[PDB]
Amino acid sequence: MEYTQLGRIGLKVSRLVLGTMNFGPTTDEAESHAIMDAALDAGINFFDTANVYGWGENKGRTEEILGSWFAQGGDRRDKVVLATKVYGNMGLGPAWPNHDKLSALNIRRSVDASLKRLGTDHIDLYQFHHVDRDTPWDEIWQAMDVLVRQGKILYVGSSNFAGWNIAQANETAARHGRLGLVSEQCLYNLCERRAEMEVVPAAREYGLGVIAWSPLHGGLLGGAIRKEQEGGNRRAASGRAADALKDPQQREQIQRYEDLLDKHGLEPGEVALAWLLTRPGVTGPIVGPRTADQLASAVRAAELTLTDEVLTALDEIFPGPGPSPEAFAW
Amino acid sequence: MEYTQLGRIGLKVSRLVLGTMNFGPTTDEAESHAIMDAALDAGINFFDTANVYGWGENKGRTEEILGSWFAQGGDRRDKVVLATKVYGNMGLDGPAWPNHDKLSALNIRRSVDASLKRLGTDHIDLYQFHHVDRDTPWDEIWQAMDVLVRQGKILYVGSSNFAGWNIAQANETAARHGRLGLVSEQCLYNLCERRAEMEVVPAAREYGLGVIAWSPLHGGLLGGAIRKEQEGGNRRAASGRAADALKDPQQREQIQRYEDLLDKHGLEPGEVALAWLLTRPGVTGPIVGPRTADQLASAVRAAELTLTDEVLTALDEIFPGPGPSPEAFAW
Amino acid sequence: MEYTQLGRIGLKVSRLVLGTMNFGPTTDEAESHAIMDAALDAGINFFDTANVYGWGENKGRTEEILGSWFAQGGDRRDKVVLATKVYGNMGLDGPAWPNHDKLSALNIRRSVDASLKRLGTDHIDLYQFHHVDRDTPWDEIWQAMDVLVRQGKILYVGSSNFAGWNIAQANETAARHGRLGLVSEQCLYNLCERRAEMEVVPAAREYGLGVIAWSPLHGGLLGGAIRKEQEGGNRRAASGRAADALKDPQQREQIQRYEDLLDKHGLEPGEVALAWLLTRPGVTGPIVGPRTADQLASAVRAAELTLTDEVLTALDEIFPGPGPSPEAFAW
Amino acid sequence: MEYTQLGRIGLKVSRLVLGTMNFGPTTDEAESHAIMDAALDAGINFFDTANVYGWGENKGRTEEILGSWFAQGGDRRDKVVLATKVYGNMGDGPAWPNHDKLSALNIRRSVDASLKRLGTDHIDLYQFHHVDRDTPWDEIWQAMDVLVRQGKILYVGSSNFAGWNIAQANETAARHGRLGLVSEQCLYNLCERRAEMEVVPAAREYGLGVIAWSPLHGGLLGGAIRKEQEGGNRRAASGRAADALKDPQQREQIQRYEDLLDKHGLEPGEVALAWLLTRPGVTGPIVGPRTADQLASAVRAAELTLTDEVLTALDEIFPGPGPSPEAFAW
Ligand SMILES: NC(=O)C1=CN([C@@H]2O[C@H](COP(=O)(O)OP(=O)(O)OC[C@H]3O[C@@H](n4cnc5c(N)ncnc54)[C@H](OP(=O)(O)O)[C@@H]3O)[C@@H](O)[C@H]2O)C=CC1
Ligand SMILES: NC(=O)C1=CN([C@@H]2O[C@H](COP(=O)(O)OP(=O)(O)OC[C@H]3O[C@@H](n4cnc5c(N)ncnc54)[C@H](OP(=O)(O)O)[C@@H]3O)[C@@H](O)[C@H]2O)C=CC1
Ligand SMILES: NC(=O)C1=CN([C@@H]2O[C@H](COP(=O)(O)OP(=O)(O)OC[C@H]3O[C@@H](n4cnc5c(N)ncnc54)[C@H](OP(=O)(O)O)[C@@H]3O)[C@@H](O)[C@H]2O)C=CC1
Ligand SMILES: NC(=O)C1=CN([C@@H]2O[C@H](COP(=O)(O)OP(=O)(O)OC[C@H]3O[C@@H](n4cnc5c(N)ncnc54)[C@H](OP(=O)(O)O)[C@@H]3O)[C@@H](O)[C@H]2O)C=CC1
Ligand SMILES: NC(=O)C1=CN([C@@H]2O[C@H](COP(=O)(O)OP(=O)(O)OC[C@H]3O[C@@H](n4cnc5c(N)ncnc54)[C@H](OP(=O)(O)O)[C@@H]3O)[C@@H](O)[C@H]2O)C=CC1
Ligand SMILES: NC(=O)C1=CN([C@@H]2O[C@H](COP(=O)(O)OP(=O)(O)OC[C@H]3O[C@@H](n4cnc5c(N)ncnc54)[C@H](OP(=O)(O)O)[C@@H]3O)[C@@H](O)[C@H]2O)C=CC1
Ligand SMILES: NC(=O)C1=CN([C@@H]2O[C@H](COP(=O)(O)OP(=O)(O)OC[C@H]3O[C@@H](n4cnc5c(N)ncnc54)[C@H](OP(=O)(O)O)[C@@H]3O)[C@@H](O)[C@H]2O)C=CC1
Ligand SMILES: NC(=O)C1=CN([C@@H]2O[C@H](COP(=O)(O)OP(=O)(O)OC[C@H]3O[C@@H](n4cnc5c(N)ncnc54)[C@H](OP(=O)(O)O)[C@@H]3O)[C@@H](O)[C@H]2O)C=CC1
Repeated sequence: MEYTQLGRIGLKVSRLVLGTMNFGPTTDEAESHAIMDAALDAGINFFDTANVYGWGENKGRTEEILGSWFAQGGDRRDKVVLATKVYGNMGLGPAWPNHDKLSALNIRRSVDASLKRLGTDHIDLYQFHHVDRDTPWDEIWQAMDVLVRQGKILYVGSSNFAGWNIAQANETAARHGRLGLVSEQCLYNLCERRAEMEVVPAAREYGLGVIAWSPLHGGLLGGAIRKEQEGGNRRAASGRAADALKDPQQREQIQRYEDLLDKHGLEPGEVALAWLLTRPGVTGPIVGPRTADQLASAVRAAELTLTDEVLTALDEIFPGPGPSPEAFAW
Repeated sequence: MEYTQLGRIGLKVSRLVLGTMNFGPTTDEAESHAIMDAALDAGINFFDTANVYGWGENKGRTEEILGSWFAQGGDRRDKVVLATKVYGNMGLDGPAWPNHDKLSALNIRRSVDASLKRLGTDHIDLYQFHHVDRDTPWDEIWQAMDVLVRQGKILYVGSSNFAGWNIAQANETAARHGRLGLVSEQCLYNLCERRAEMEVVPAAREYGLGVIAWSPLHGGLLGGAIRKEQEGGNRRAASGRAADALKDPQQREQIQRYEDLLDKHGLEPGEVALAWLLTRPGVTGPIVGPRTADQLASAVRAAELTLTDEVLTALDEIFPGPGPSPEAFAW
Repeated sequence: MEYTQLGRIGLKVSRLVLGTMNFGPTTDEAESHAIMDAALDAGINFFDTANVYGWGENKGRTEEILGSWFAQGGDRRDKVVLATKVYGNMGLDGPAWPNHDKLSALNIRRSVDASLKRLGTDHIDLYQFHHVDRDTPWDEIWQAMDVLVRQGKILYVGSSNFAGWNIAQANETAARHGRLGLVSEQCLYNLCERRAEMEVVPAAREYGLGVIAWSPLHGGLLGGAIRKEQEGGNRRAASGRAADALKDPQQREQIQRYEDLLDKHGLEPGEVALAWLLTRPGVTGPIVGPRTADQLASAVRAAELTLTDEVLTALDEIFPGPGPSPEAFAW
Repeated sequence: MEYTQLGRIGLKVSRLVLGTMNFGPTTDEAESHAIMDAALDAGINFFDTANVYGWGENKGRTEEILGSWFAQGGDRRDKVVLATKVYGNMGDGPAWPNHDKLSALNIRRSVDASLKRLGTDHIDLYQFHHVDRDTPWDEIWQAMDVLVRQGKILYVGSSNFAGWNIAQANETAARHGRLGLVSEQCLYNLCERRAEMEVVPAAREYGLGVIAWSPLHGGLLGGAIRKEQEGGNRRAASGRAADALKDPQQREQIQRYEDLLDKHGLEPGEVALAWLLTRPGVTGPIVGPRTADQLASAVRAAELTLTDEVLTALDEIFPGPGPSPEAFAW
């Protein structure tokens, strides 16, 4: 397993991050535990979760499933960089005021609930699930600093920010000696490359890690066409993946992709993961296995070496915009 | 004429900015001078130029045309908010001698002196970075700009062709030491190119910069370029961005739908494109690029136009925009 | 016993610092406790340890031995300035699990709780970075240290095996936000190894840090290791730094001339090495490394020694220093 | 000609810096002018001089030689990044108090005398010739900021600093908005590598350029043994080169070096220049041609590509210490 610094900070992380969103809705508790043990054995030390994971009436069950994995002992908590999230609504449409978003009030109650469900006295990387345009950064950093100085959190990260939100957050932190965002968790894969325009350039300038969520675009990139005939699609049958397959242009993009990999004898989920590991500034993908065999597939992807010929072919099927301002001006 | 504050600062500007890029290579000195006179009489107090305008062997020619305009007296200099730019290469077109382009303190020093001499004035009101320079750090840039501010050679600093995050970083760096940051960003924004909506304009609004849109007609493409296609002359639409766009069928189809839609409503295409930008949140105004006195008078009419809800939603249907990031590509 | 301030801060320490690295692997618990009783009896109030001391499968034993010493009551904890360290890997062999070594806020959090538990105390007086960690930035480091300061778990932060510029960067970073910076640097400094004079000690003096010299006998090399090679008696001087040095003919001759020189002046070689450090400008004191009670008594006599200008000049001839940079390699 | 950024700042410089110390005492004015013409023709845009160059009674002659070179028009001043120094006594022996070192008083008088000899209104890179332990950085930066605001200088650089002087200087400048040191000029070559302990690592941390002076160790690395018997006005017959040849251990090193290059068919002056160009953090060497052909030789050196065998062999003869604390502790 390959390791790297999370951006500028002293934390060392595997280049595969174990995403846990499937643990609960799609993967049951015992198989989730087995995937986590296997991730440790493979050397993955960085787990991503969220308070909202679990779905519906079971929002929080993913954190509880990690809670019960830690509670088995065997140094599991001490070996894992534990990341979770605040912002989302923990109830079932419109949230009660200040029971979502990034007000200091919601941060206080959400961290306590997450810490209770995880059965740990601290979160290593506490992440904003989304930018909240209504909460100023001096409020946010007050809230996080209270938790840092109490020992309840160590690091702060962002998710689904714009590039200028990262700049504003970390400049505001720096004014008063505070450690800023250490990482941005953004959507980035072969199908969706617009994080290249500003999010990733800004993350690189401010020395944040970049960890890519839905690195297979919700399963689209892991052989979802091939699997339509055999009914192997689960997550790839809803959400981003199903919407993309319904669109003729996007579907044919995936078709050329699966065909090209057939010619080269490569697995499509592994190529997509390995492709992110080549992108400048990307710490690594947050893999989303539903089975232990999908985790092992991800582990093999971390060792894949893509040829320049495949890389340029993938670029031709899935072009990116590159950085702003050049992406749309000159 | 409608006026507004330039973002957060005390400067008041007309919602039309006179672009001068045509003055020299496309419009001769005499028509250039009459456009500016008509612009002043219309109430336009905000002029944008650059050291490189004039093109080719005549880079600098535009600044000189503005200089001989000012030298006529008549309160012209005192009345005009004068903006020029630094970054471009001023030598032989081709690879620049090191530090004769970009935003080193060295090039800023030599460029502003040469602009002042050609403009024949002792100060520039709005000195703009023509493009982001990823290799010059902001404490170097702001040192160079502040030297000029304290000498009285410039008043305000602005940006052009920045990423939203460059705006944040520039103004956070300026604010740490009590300097006035960027006051405006000059970005490509029109009906055909809306991606400044993702992060440039949101960042500019958060930091209280003016937003002034260059090539607001996409270089002539939205000026009735199809209807006038087989016409001739020195039309800006007959080459560059507008021509290349008309040879792509998808882009060409958009313009066709647009000109047809405006026939149905009795509206001029050039005028609608300007009026449409004036409705966009955070936009100070377009930088209009008249070739002729009559195109300027037409720009002035566009600032009095009131587009209906019906035309706006139809314009959206032809030219959809992405919205802000991250919602534009994530959720 | 002579006392001095630790660099610029209000803390007063004896100029002999008790090192404990031998306590466990080389000196058993009973003799380690006797050595500590006798150090307190001689007025030594400043003890240096580390989480890794104990070796191999017994990393942590040295801290546990101090813990059981403090547990014997008698004002011991209250009387001693207790220093320990974080950075080292606590596991047996091979590369550490990620973030179970080095200076991330994550390892700092877990290392100080394990140290506090082994030491059986609610605070460490001087919490030291065992080594520079080039991968952790200072705003992360000072965040984790400031958490412990405000909780009352540490009082003071120090460095060890830093470069001079790390010292400067650390304390400049702390001072920008009203944090007390590093209060001391623990660096290798003795007759045999003098290159800390190039830049580490100068930076430490500029920033007002104490300087406490580890392996002040160069791992026993300077305590009569050649004589004891035939009489028997080398333990620590049989391995590591000292064994390597004697494997080199030029370094072995330095030691020979050293022991010859002191035979003639009637002086003990370990005592001269300690006393020489006490003369070096900026040096708070040596961290003595006694293996036995009698080696501690020897160290205490060395703190009363006075080395003549003749001896000092002879030692400088045998063991030349580089002096400060840039003069050491340039002019 | 290869160009690079001078450390972190926006200034672009040729990786060969033209040193001028020979111009006056060693190379006459006509050939000095000729060397400068050749340097500019080869694309070198970065010249180093000092107020004291000229030596003895003729301190200032080098700046005067550059002054008359600029006066021959040709876009010369506009094209050259012009660098000189302050610290040295301009009156030889014990200096009148405040007529050497870095007091605000000596800085004021030295820069005016330098600007007059150079016949220019501004110095692009004004460098401290040496650390001055008796002047504090708030006084130095006050003096330099007066010059920046009057437009008499653009950039400040250091020379013969310790690494910790660099950190203290730039931390002090950054505290109050000032651009700190942009470059450090240090003794660094195959024979003298102790800048690797702390000077160069500190420069790299603070984003300083690194330009090495006497990159052939005063001619010692330019073929000095092959040429030891020949007469003439050779730098290698005097100064530090001659002292090293009288030490047996340093002569043997040069012998092995010259012999090694005989077998590979390489020129010793060019190899040493090319070697510095491989060192991480190093902007470039400050070449010290005595003749126009020695300049052409330096230009070829910047195009040489040393092989790993040669690099390993050079490391065997000329071992470096590496960074502190590892170089002496662990
Ligand atoms: N910050 C945010 O806003 C978001 C965060 N995340 C985080 O990132 C993690 C990954 O997100 P996710 O969408 O699940 O990731 P993916 O894009 O990789 O989709 C996961 C699905 O892809 C399929 N798949 C997984 N691994 C492989 C493999 N080797 N080979 C082939 N197919 C494979 C499975 O599909 P199938 O079920 O059909 O078998 C899996 O359920 C999440 O667990 C979460 O922690 C994700 C969403 C939003
Ligand atoms: N209230 C909640 O907690 C959640 C609500 N949803 C709903 O699902 C819809 C789209 O997601 P889905 O169809 O299930 O699968 P998708 O393939 O479209 O999206 C996959 C992941 O993207 C993230 N996401 C996408 N859209 C939203 C949104 N409005 N709000 C919050 N997170 C979003 C979620 O991950 P992530 O949880 O990391 O944000 C989701 O698991 C949304 O309209 C949303 O209302 C989806 C997930 C959580
Ligand atoms: N910061 C930067 O990088 C850039 C800055 N700019 C600045 O922005 C200014 C505008 O740029 P430019 O490309 O010229 O802007 P436009 O795209 O609006 O104008 C180009 C052409 O549009 C047509 N036109 C202009 N006004 C009208 C009008 N009322 N009605 C109908 N057609 C009209 C003319 O085309 P035709 O000749 O075919 O009739 C004109 O020559 C420039 O002068 C410059 O100051 C411009 C480019 C880059
Ligand atoms: N053969 C030619 O190209 C000739 C051009 N001109 C004048 O040049 C202008 C049109 O420029 P053109 O490039 O031909 O067509 P484009 O439509 O491609 O360029 C429009 C403007 O965008 C900006 N720009 C676009 N690309 C670049 C780039 N690599 N680098 C720097 N700036 C860029 C320039 O404005 P900005 O300078 O503000 O950056 C340019 O004037 C017109 O004003 C025309 O009068 C005159 C005679 C001949
Ligand atoms: N920060 C860091 O990296 C380091 C920290 N340290 C700290 O510094 C302390 C000293 O280190 P250490 O290497 O032990 O110091 P020394 O250089 O003094 O070596 C100790 C050995 O020297 C001999 N000796 C000790 N005292 C005398 C004396 N009066 N007279 C004659 N010989 C004597 C004994 O040798 P013998 O066994 O042969 O009898 C002893 O085991 C350590 O305990 C530790 O606290 C030390 C190493 C690294
Ligand atoms: N702590 C150790 O002794 C470790 C040693 N090693 C390996 O053993 C060699 C030195 O062992 P030893 O004979 O005891 O050293 P020496 O006898 O030569 O030096 C004595 C002390 O120096 C310190 N030290 C020296 N090298 C290292 C190193 N890589 N890492 C951490 N501390 C070091 C240790 O003190 P202190 O613990 O205070 O730093 C050691 O007690 C090294 O080459 C290394 O490869 C590897 C990891 C840890
Ligand atoms: N900041 C400081 O303290 C210092 C600054 N400097 C600056 O650095 C510059 C270089 O210093 P300097 O000592 O002259 O550098 P060198 O050590 O490279 O040059 C001295 C001699 O090297 C020989 N030589 C030069 N070029 C070549 C070449 N291609 N091929 C073979 N031999 C060659 C010549 O020796 P020979 O005559 O025998 O043929 C030359 O006179 C100086 O001009 C000055 O700008 C220099 C010293 C101190
Ligand atoms: N002493 C002599 O016999 C004569 C010397 N010269 C010139 O002086 C240079 C010969 O070097 P030399 O000084 O004799 O001995 P070195 O060769 O050891 O010195 C070479 C350079 O290092 C720098 N330097 C070295 N030591 C000192 C020091 N105490 N103080 C200040 N700077 C120092 C000087 O450059 P920097 O000034 O940049 O610091 C010097 O030019 C040549 O450039 C020569 O042209 C000319 C006529 C007679």
